Parts: sequence; structure tokens; C-alpha cells
Amino acid sequence: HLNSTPVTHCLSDIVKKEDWSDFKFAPIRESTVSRAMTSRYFKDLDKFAVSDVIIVGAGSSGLSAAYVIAKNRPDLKVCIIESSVAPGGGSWLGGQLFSAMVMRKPAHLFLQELEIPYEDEGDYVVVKHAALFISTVLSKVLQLPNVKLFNATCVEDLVTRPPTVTVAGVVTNWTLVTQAHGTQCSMDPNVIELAGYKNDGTRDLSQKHGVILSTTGHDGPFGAFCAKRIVDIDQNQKLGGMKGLDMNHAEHDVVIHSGAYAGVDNMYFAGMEVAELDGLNRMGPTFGAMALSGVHAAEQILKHFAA
Amino acid sequence: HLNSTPVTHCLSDIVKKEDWSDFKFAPIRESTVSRAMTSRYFKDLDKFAVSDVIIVGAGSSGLSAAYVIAKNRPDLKVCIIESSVAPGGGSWLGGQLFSAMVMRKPAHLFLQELEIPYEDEGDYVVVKHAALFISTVLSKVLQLPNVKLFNATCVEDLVTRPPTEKGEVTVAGVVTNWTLVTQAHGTQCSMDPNVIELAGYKNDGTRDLSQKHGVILSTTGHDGPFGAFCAKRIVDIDQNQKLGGMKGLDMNHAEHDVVIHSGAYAGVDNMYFAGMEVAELDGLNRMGPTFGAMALSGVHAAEQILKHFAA
Amino acid sequence: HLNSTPVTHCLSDIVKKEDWSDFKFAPIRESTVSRAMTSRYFKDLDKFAVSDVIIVGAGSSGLSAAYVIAKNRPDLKVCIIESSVAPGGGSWLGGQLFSAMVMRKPAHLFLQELEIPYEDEGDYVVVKHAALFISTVLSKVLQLPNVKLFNATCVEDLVTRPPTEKGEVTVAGVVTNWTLVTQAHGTQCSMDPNVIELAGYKNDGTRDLSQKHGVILSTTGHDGPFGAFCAKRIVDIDQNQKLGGMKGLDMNHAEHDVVIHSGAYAGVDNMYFAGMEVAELDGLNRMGPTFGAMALSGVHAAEQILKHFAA
Amino acid sequence: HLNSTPVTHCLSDIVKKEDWSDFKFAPIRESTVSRAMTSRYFKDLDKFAVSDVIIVGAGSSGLSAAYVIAKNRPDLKVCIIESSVAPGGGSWLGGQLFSAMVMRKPAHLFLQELEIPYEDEGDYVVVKHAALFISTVLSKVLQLPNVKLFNATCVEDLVTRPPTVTVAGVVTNWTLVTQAHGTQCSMDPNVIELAGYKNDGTRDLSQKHGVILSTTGHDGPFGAFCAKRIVDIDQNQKLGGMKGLDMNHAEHDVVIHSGAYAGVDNMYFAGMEVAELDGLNRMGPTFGAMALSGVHAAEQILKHFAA
Repeated sequence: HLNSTPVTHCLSDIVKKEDWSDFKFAPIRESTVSRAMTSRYFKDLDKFAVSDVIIVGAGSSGLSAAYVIAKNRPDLKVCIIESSVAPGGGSWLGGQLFSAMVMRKPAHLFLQELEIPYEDEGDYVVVKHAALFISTVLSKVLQLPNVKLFNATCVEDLVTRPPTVTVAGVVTNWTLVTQAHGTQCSMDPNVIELAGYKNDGTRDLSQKHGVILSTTGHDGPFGAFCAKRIVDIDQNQKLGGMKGLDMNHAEHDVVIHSGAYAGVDNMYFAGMEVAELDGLNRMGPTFGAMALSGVHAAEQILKHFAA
Repeated sequence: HLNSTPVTHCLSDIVKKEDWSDFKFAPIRESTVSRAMTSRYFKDLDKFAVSDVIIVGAGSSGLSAAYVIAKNRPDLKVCIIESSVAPGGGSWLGGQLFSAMVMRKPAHLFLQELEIPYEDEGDYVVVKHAALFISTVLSKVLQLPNVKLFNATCVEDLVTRPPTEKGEVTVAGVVTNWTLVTQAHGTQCSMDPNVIELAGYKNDGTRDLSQKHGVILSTTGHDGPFGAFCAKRIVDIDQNQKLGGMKGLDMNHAEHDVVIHSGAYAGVDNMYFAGMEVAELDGLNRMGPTFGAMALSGVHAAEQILKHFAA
Repeated sequence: HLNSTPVTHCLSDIVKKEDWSDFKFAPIRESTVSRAMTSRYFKDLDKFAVSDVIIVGAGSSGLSAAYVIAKNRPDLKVCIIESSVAPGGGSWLGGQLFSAMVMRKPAHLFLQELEIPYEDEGDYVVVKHAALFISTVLSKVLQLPNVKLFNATCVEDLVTRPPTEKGEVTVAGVVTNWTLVTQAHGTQCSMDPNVIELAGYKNDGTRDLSQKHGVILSTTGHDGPFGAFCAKRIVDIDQNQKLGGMKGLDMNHAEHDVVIHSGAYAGVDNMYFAGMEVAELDGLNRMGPTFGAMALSGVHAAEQILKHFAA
Repeated sequence: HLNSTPVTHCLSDIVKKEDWSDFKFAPIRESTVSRAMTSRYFKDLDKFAVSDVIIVGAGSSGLSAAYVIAKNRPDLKVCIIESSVAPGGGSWLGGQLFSAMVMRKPAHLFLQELEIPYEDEGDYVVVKHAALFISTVLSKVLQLPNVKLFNATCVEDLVTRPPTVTVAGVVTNWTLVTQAHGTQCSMDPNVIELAGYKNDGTRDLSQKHGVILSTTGHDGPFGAFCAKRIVDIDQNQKLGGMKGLDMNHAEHDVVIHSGAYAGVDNMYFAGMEVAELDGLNRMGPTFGAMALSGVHAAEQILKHFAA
């Protein structure tokens, strides 16, 4: 008998009729709803048109890095650009459409920080659904005051300045526009700029320069975007190409190699995009390196802004 | 001067080299990882092959109902089947790809329960990103001990028993497959489905009156590749029942009617509906980019389901 | 000897080097450009969230009506919603990809008003390219102070209120999205729509009798990915109203009947139609590659709308 | 009360019944309409089968150049070939499906010439809809006596003569034919020839040679067509490839580099096609360089024909 406790919910003391006939919403006008949404979105577009940190790709590595950066420095404008409608990338499932998420120690310390429960198996731990990890990190990241998630939005190119570096921003559009198609062309893009420039477009050496962190995963549909674009622009930079699966070497190397990119200033990488760029092994259905590679890139970025 | 505070993270005291050269994972072999995942998934398939509550569609209405049911009764096996890889349905955005989520009072009381922050505007409140609502409910629902999310899995039919107790259609489970299989035009066919059964039957397949019968709650919305799935399937089988068909947009009438009409379906026993699927079934107005009725319609269906299991 | 005249252009007196090496733009930063565009677009979305006239479809009939309405009443908020990136509909060509545009008299009087040149052939006149007609009307309409063109945006439903004043369907606005979203099979769903409201309602959503009610004019043609949109949606909601269905081609009867039948729709209040959508709704003949009825049907609808707003 | 002025339109004094029952068209026969259209189209195909200026692509740069050329020299046969049904290219919208069109000074002088209204913001001006710019230029260009717009028509190749140059015309088809597909093949093309040749196909050195201006935008679906084709034919000519976004450098360089192409005689370029050919930066949602690069190419072409 547990079936004898009371049925309780948020309206239990206000809705008294069995048929809910005494339920009512406060009244509304359709234009009030429209203006409430549009006003807030334009405020976001105005505020983040110059950003301190631009993160490309809201998968496990990008969101892990966003958490660490924003928690440490709540004053910094952190702009997260995600091409899909749903954020989270490949972290809604384990392998072969199965659920469980394996993370090798010491990645369990990140789970403890986020208060995510797990089963301890000795050298590794298991979160009972990959979806529990990614939804928890999302809930926490999005609550922060200067974080913005621009979902359904795709990076199409980089904003640059002349040689020796730099990146100076990203070129953006609705994903469905970029993926179009048969429709009348053109449909021009928008731009988001990094902190550090004057109104005449030149560098202000007195101001701390913004950074880009690319975490778009390995090569594919929208995959390894910033790695390929840097390699395309620069003749002496070549794409390593992701190698075969080897869990010991892949997870180690992805964590170690994450962070600042050597050939371009103010440019950072984490997650499987690093494996494409640097020619590292893949790891398949294990997730500790994705979280911890985000942690490593976040440390390097935070040190840049500390001065 | 926030820039003077320490750079700290979960590995700050164990990783001491600037270049992270002293970082190390514990060792592993590939088969250990495979077996860790497969063993747990087939334990889920075994355990939930008979379920107490089957929820079809993990959108705002379905997940809101899952929260209320599971929190109230942690003993019941609650099986959530979602066709997409990412759960959440239409709740990752507001309208026209914009972000803010408007909820009319008294839906703010549900946000207070979930500890979701909002801006109070008088007769309504605003959550700063729709994604904050849906990820918060997901995080809380999935932590519960007898809840399972079968994502990338679709419902393609109902399991039934013969007419009346009372009504034409009598529900006893759902017919399932990987979503990509159901959508697979047109490789070698067939690829047969699997089945998940409701509580209440003997090993010979007949009703066991000493057990409380399980229930289905369908929350598949009004549209998409599927959408209004269980509404259309009941209407198809039962020749004396037709789809009302969703009408034009009218927020005052839509939100009221969707909340009130949610719950038990008359004509089929042990069958419940919430969210925009109710508007398709009962011929109600739509509401567009406002979300209070989705959450509160899930709450109403959950109340009726919880009362079924109380006695 | 035209080849002896001077080569002159807008920069002839300021750019003096043969190689243009002394040419210079004023300096700029990328965020200045972004903010200049976004600030203006959200001002449009705020201002037109309540509109006096909503015109659905920017083809020859819709733009002709827009011209007459806005020129007569420059105070009214006229909101033009067009699904394609380029406005103009079927008026960029004549028939079979050929160019010339034939207009039967007295449609030449509309061309005279717009100062569009033509060849007089007696009972009809010819504009040398259909593209000259449509680009001229566009240039003039868009200059007007309270006209807004929302291109790349589609209407996917009607905003309604409950039956009779009098008739089954009562219009109060339109439901909108980016065209590419509405057509998006089959990414994560939902992606919710937005709404644009007609003048005449209080903040509690009820009719305000002290204000003139806004109107919708649908001019979406007979075909295409959408097409005859509002005709089909009214017919779908109202079970006692059916589509006439467009008949065979007959120029004498089609052009006459389309002009006369344009204007207020009986059965729905504050709802108007023009162009080939009228032929679908009322079961009229088609006319093919002749354009006088498209322009003049817009003029007739505009007269009826202007009379509504006069008192 | 503005609602008290009269309701007036072009038929107000001729249509007297409230129900429009006294409205009538002059009568017609279906074959009269058909013959009116076909006769005029064949006259165009006959007249422009030899042309003085062939402009490929009716976007902002191509139409701006057409305006300047035709206004200065109304005697020259200017043949505009556009693959889409609607001309205008990417100039129906600003960026990210938004409307406003930003043009940096001194591009405002071109707007003044065309009588297009704008908001002055100091170093730049704003046209309230990109659609107002492009429809105004279209209306004015099309009224000119020796200009022809062949829309729904695609350039598939160049007509050439043997090495040292030249281009001698273009190879054309309906766009839907070129894009086909599964249908029976072949469907052969047509040709449009440049002024300057004799009836035996050889150069007439006494006559002024026609020119091609290619303005097909940057690489894509139908993008950068003539740039790629020249590079394909010539082994020692390579495609620069468009670089990252940088508004200061892109707009300057696109204007300066527009005009005559160095490796081929009687060949000219403007707009974003120049950025692909010469490896220049892109500029995104700003439009001054498109108009003014058209102006520069027009100056060079007009000087060729002045003799």
C-alpha cells in the first residue's frame, strides 16, 4: 500500500472540482505574446553582437567548457552557437542506440561537481542514461546571467583580420537557410564580432581580445567546421584526419591536445574536432575525454582572461 | 575585479603541469565498455517488457506528466517512448526560432515546484529560454528509480484485446521499433516490430482481475512525421469514432479547452491523452507560442492516472 | 556619334585615378552593420504585431491592391506577408517563359497611373516585359511610410474567434513562420509559429467596439507549394462551405468573373480575396497569359477595403 | 479623420455600380494573346543574336553596371542573361532574412542618382528594405530601348576563338533544361554572339568587338560561372578562392579589382565573382561594394566603346 498517500500537485489546493471546471488562466492578447518573445530576442542579438567567448557546437565538450568558463567568470559574455534545434550533439545516447554512458576515472570528479549520480565500477563509472548527463549540464549552464544559447543557428565562415592571425568573429545564419537548397539566392549571413576592436574596425590594444572555442565534433555533415576552414585558408596547415579506434590512446591524446591552436591566435579546440585536426585516434562509446577536454580548454581560456 | 580570482576546476589539485603532461586516465579495454552498455540495456528491456504506465512522446506535456506521476508514485514502472534521438519535442524554442517561453498564470506554480527562474509580467511569466524549461524537467524525471527513457524508438501500433469493458477498442500495450526501421523505405521487408505489455494479464494472455491494469498516456502532439499517433489509430480501428481536427489559433479558448479535455478518453478504457494531441482528437483551437497549457494539461492527466492507481 | 560623349557616373568627379587607387570607403566595424539591421527588424516586428490590413501573397493582384490602399490611406498599417525570397509571384514572365505582358483595356488606365510605358494594340496593350510591370509597382509600394514587406515568411493558419457576427469562421489575425521552417521535413519538431493580430481587440483578447476592426486580403493564387491557402483553410474549418475548384481556360469569361467576384467573402467577416485565388474559391474559369484581371481585381478589392475604413 | 477623403482609383469615373456590374473588358481571342507574346520574343531572339554587351547574372552588381552602361550609351545592345525566374539575386534581403540594406559612403551618391530614399547614419546610410533598392534599379534599367532581360535562361559555356584570347559569345539554354536531370539526352543549347565578326566566322578588324561582363556571385549552385570556366580552359590560370569575412578589406578590394580581366581580352568581372577569381575577403550583409564595383566595370566598358 503506497497507493494510499495523497495525490498531490501544484494546483491541488486551487483546483477543487473533480472535472477541473473551476480551472482558469489569466486572460491574454496574441500580440502581447509575440512582443514578449521578439523584444527579448532582439535584446540578445544587440548585447551579444560583440562577445568575449564564442563557443561553436553545443555537444558534450562545448557545454562542459561553457560550464567551467561561466561559473568561474560570470561577467564574461559567452555566446553558444548550435546548428540543431535540440542542443546536446551525440550525448543523448550511448552506442548502437543503447543508453548507458561510461566515463573513465578521473572524469567522475566532474560528475560529482555537477551532482550527477552514477554506478562505481572501479576504473570507470556509469551514468544510467547519457540523456541525464547532457540535460543536467544544460540546465545549469543556461541559468547563468551572461550565457546565451543561439540554437537553430549555424557558423558558415570566420571573420578575420590580415596575416600575423587573427580570428575576429564568426559568420552566422539560420541553419535551414545555409542548408537551402533550391530557393532564390542569395540569402546573406549575419556576423558576431569578438571583443577587442574600435569603431573603425582596427584593434584596440588596450582591450582584452575575445576568443573562439570550436567543438563541432569529427568530420561529417556539420562536423569539424572550424578545423577545415582554418586549413582551407592557410596553405601550410593540413588536416591530420581522424585515425582508427583505440580507447587508451584516443582519450589521453584528445584531452592533452585540447586548448589553444598553434597557428592562429585567440583560437581554441576541444572534443572530437581535435582528433580530426591533429590526426588522433577515435574512442567510440566512452565519454570521459569529451568532458575533460572541455575542462582543459576552459582552463586555458580562463588564464587568457585573468591577466 | 573578477579577473583576479583563481582559475579552478575539478582537476586543479591533481593536474599540476601547465601542459597537462601528468594527466592520466585509468586503463581500459574495448570489450569492457561494450559489455557495460549492452548488459544494462537488456536489463531495461527485460524489466519494462511489462510496464504500469506507458507514455508516448517526450515533449512538454508528456514529460510534465511523467514528473508528477513518478514523484507521487516511485514504485510504478513508467516507460517513456520517444521517436527522436533528442527528447523535448517542440520545447527547445519559442516561436519563429526565437527563444523566450511565455507561460500564463497559474502555470508559474509548476515552475516554482521545479525551481525554474522566470520574469514576472503580471498575468504571465517568461522563462529566458525554452531550453531551460525542458532540460530542467528532463534532469529531474530521469533521476527517478523506476523511470526509463527509450529514445530513438517509435510506437507503430497498439496492442489490443477484443471489444467492450466498455467500448470498441481495449488497450493492452504498444508495438515498437527503432524509428529508423519504421521510416525505412525501402530495404528488405519485413523488419518485424517488438511489443511492450501493460500490467494486468496472466501468462495465458487473459485478464487477471487481482491486478490493477496498466495505462497508456499519448502525448505525440498534433504534427510531425508522426504526431497525433494514438488519436488517429483509435479513430481508424473504431468506425464510430472520428478525429475532431484542430481548428484555428485562439489563445484564450485553446489553452482553457486543452487543459480541461486532457485525461481519460471516453470509449477506450485505460487510455489517456494530453498536450496538442487532445486538440486534434477533440477538434479544439491551437495556441501557438505559449506553453502554460502543455505543462498543466500534463498535470491534469497525471492526477487522473494517479487516482486510478490509488484504488 | 554617341561614342564621343563623356563617360560619366556618380563618382566621376571624386575618383580621379585611372586605376581607381584613390577610391576609399568610410571605415566600419562588423557589429555596427549587424546592429543596424537587427534593430530595424525588431522595430518592424513590434510595430506590425497589430496591423490594420494583412495582405497574404505579393503577386500582381496583392501588390496592385497594396498600391491603391496605401496611396489612399497612408495612415493605415499595411502588412504584406510573402513566402518566397523574391516577391512578384507569377508576374516575372508571360507564358511559356516568354516576356511580353498583355493587358486588355481598360487595365491600361492602371498602367497610365503608374507611368508604365506600353504599346497600344486597340482592344489591348502590351508591356514589353512582365518584369517591368511588377518591379515598378514594387518600387512605388515599398516607398510608402506605413507599408511593410515581410518576405521569406509564410502564413500557415488563421487566428480566429468563436462563431457568428455572422458566420462560422471569424478572423482576427494570421499565424506565421519562416517559409523554410514550415517546409522543414523533418528536423526536430516542433518549431512553433509566431502570430500577427488584426486591429480591434482589448488587452484581455475581447472585441473593442470603439475601434474599426482590421481586415485580411488573401491573394495567394491558385497553385504552387502553397496557393489558394486562405480559401482552403476557410473551407476546411467551415463544414458547410466547399471549394468551387478552378475550371478550364476561357479568357472572356475568366477575366470578367475574377474582377467582379473579388472583394468581401460572404460567410466570413473582415475577409477579402483577389486574383486567381478567387477562381479556386468560387469555381471560375482560368485565363492563362493575360494580366488585366489580376491588376483590376486588386483595384476592386482595394475599393471595398477603403470603404470599410472610411466608416 | 482621414477616413473622410474620397475613395479614388483608376476606374472610379467609369465603374458606377456598387457591385461593379457595369464593368467590362474589351473582347479577345486566345490566339491573339499567344501571337502577341511569341512574335515579340522571336524579334528579341533575332535582334540580340549578335550583342554589344553580354551581362551574365542580374544581381546587384550586374544591374548596377547595366544602368550605367545603358544610360551613357542607349545605342548599344545590352543583353542580360539571368538563370532564375526572378532577377535580383541576393538583394531581396539583408542578412539572416532581415530587411535593411546598409551602404557605406560614398555609395549614397548612387542612391541619390536613382532617387532612392535612405536614413543617413554618418559613415553609412540605410535603405529601409533591400527590395526597394533592387526593384527601383530594375524598373529603370528595363525601360531603356536597347536593353533585353532574358530571365529563366542560363549560361552553360563560353564561345571562343583560338589562343592569343578571345571570348566571342556565350552558350545558353533554359535553366530547367540545364538542370535536367533524368530526361532524354541530349537537349542541345543555343548561342549568342558578340559584335565584331564576319559571315565566315572570322574577326572583322574594322568593327568594335563586343564584351562580356560576368556578375554571377561567389561559388555555389550557379555561382562564379565564368571565373571557373576560364580557369578550367586555361592551365596557367588558377581560382584564388574567396577568403574569410573582413569588411574593410573586402569592400575596398572588390571595387578596385573589378573590371577587365588580365588573361582574356574583352572579358570583365564585378561583384562577389571577383572575390572568388582573385582570392579576396568576403563582406556579408553590406552592399556598397556591389553597386560601386558595377560602376567601376561600367566605366572601363564605356571607355572601350568610346574610341
